[PDB]
Amino acid sequence: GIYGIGLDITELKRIASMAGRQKRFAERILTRSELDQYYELSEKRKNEFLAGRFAAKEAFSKAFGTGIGRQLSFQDIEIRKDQNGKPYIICTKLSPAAVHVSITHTKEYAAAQVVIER
Amino acid sequence: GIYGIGLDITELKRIASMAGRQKRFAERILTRSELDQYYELSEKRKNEFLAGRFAAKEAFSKAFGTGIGRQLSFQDIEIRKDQNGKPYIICTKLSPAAVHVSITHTKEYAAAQVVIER
Amino acid sequence: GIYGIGLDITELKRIASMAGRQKRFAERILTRSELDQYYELSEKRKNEFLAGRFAAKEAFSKAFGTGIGRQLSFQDIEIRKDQNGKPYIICTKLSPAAVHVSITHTKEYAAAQVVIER
Ligand SMILES: CC(C)(COP(=O)(O)OP(=O)(O)OC[C@H]1O[C@@H](n2cnc3c(N)ncnc32)[C@H](O)[C@@H]1OP(=O)(O)O)[C@@H](O)C(=O)NCCC(=O)NCCS
Ligand SMILES: CC(C)(COP(=O)(O)OP(=O)(O)OC[C@H]1O[C@@H](n2cnc3c(N)ncnc32)[C@H](O)[C@@H]1OP(=O)(O)O)[C@@H](O)C(=O)NCCC(=O)NCCS
Ligand SMILES: CC(C)(COP(=O)(O)OP(=O)(O)OC[C@H]1O[C@@H](n2cnc3c(N)ncnc32)[C@H](O)[C@@H]1OP(=O)(O)O)[C@@H](O)C(=O)NCCC(=O)NCCS
Ligand SMILES: [Ca+2]
Ligand SMILES: [Ca+2]
Ligand SMILES: [Ca+2]
Ligand SMILES: [Ca+2]
Ligand SMILES: [Cl-]
Ligand SMILES: [Cl-]
Ligand SMILES: [Cl-]
Repeated sequence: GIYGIGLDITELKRIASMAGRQKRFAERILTRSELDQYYELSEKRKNEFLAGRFAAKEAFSKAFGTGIGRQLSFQDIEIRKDQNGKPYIICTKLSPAAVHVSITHTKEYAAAQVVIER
Repeated sequence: GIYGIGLDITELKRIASMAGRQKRFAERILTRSELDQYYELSEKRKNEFLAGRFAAKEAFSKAFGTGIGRQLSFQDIEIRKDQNGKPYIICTKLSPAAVHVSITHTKEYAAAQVVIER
Repeated sequence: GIYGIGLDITELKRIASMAGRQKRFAERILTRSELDQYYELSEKRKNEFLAGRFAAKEAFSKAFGTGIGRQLSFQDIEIRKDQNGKPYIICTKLSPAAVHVSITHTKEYAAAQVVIER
């Protein structure tokens, strides 16, 4: 069955502001594997990539049932992708299984949803 | 398996307008348990809370397969939350089981999604 | 279980622009059955209908795992609806089973989500 679901719509301007005020904001949100992908992008694409991963992790934290905080850090969640470019999540604290995720972008937002199966 | 899924993105300004034109709009959308939580909020938070519950119930009505109308009222759906703050839905007309739901907020919208299992 | 999930938020203005620049844009995105429904709408409703179907098909392509391209065309996906107005998807290339979908509209967007079961 389904353990939990999560949805999030993140504001591009907020992510850009936090990145502009905190020199290491991206390192706070992304894992090393995620950063390897992030570092190759333009200033604009970096913001969209980061906002989408931020939305995916907040959505995951809702499906997990705790939100981001004492029980779950942004660093405990990793978005990976298969050979076709389809994203999926790995949260070792949960299990080794792939968790369902989908991301979408607009002019002002980066949105994502997650479904964790039993 | 999955009985149905539902998604909704509600406009904060529309909800605020309806609440401003109808003195009992919140009572139309929310159950007594939901209102107990609503009454404790500021004018601004009330609007966001109400818009999110409205989105969650419209999303539920889509997963249910009928929409809001003759077969389903906003009063037949209740959003509850566990000790961690995770929301879930109860629709007695359907079954006593918890229905999956997730909510997210932006500057102009309150959005939600629902998944009803078999 | 779940084979895949997909989410998409499409910009109404972009869809209107493509339809204004390409005389056969609707025919590119919609199947014959979908067009039969589209042709009956006003200019404004046509745009909203088309944007919602576009979002639903992009969401489906993400759940399918390939995106829209060489392995999947907009024409391979069809949104149908039951007697209550609830939409569902049929992708013959996948299987004859109904695929879960939900659509929602705002002032500037048409959004959709999809869940494909095993
Ligand atoms: C849940 C979380 C991930 C997102 O909260 P947010 O950004 O404030 O708000 P969102 O609008 O995206 O989500 C709001 C909703 O989460 C849902 N929620 C709250 N706790 C939850 C939990 N434990 N499980 C699932 N959903 C939960 C609620 O329904 C709530 O909306 P509501 O108050 O109208 O019912 C929160 O734990 C959080 O922000 N974590 C801290 C991270 C942080 O401070 N980051 C700074 C940048 S590095
Ligand atoms: C489905 C419902 C919940 C939401 O409709 P809405 O606000 O007009 O529109 P939304 O943009 O959020 O959703 C539109 C979509 O619902 C989906 N829909 C319609 N009937 C449906 C049903 N029975 N089951 C599942 N989905 C359905 C459709 O795909 C439709 O978009 P489309 O016409 O492009 O295919 C509708 O039944 C409703 O508005 N109920 C009446 C409530 C009301 O009048 N409230 C006033 C405030 S108190
Ligand atoms: C995936 C697709 C459907 C949508 O992509 P898009 O419009 O460019 O962008 P969206 O913002 O909606 O989706 C972006 C996300 O798709 C997800 N994605 C990419 N490939 C994917 C795949 N194979 N399976 C599932 N998800 C995938 C990604 O996470 C990506 O965001 P990210 O780069 O931050 O990780 C793409 O295949 C596409 O646009 N198809 C071509 C259709 C076209 O050119 N149409 C013109 C109009 S007729
Ligand atoms: Ca958020
Ligand atoms: Ca709605
Ligand atoms: Ca906007
Ligand atoms: Ca898209
Ligand atoms: Cl945000
Ligand atoms: Cl609305
Ligand atoms: Cl778009």
